[PDB]
Amino acid sequence: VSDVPRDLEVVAATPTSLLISWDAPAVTVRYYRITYGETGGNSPVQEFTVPGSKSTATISGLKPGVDYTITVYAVTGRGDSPASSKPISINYRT
Repeated sequence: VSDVPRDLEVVAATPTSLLISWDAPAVTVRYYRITYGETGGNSPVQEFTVPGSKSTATISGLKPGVDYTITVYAVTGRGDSPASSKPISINYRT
């Protein structure tokens, strides 16, 4: 049943750049929404949607040596029904 959020890990980092990768089942997923922000509360960093076509992603513009909270909102649907998914979030030091 539940199996949209999984395999979320970091492959490596680079000068002002990080590479995160998760999963994408075969169910025609409507779209994905990746949002991230450095712990602070001064202002959210950024977010971006994708047709679930990209299984990986390259994010940059962050600050090395700091806590970072990530949240992936996976929305699926068969046509237009209230098909609500199960979003998830986790904190990690990057």
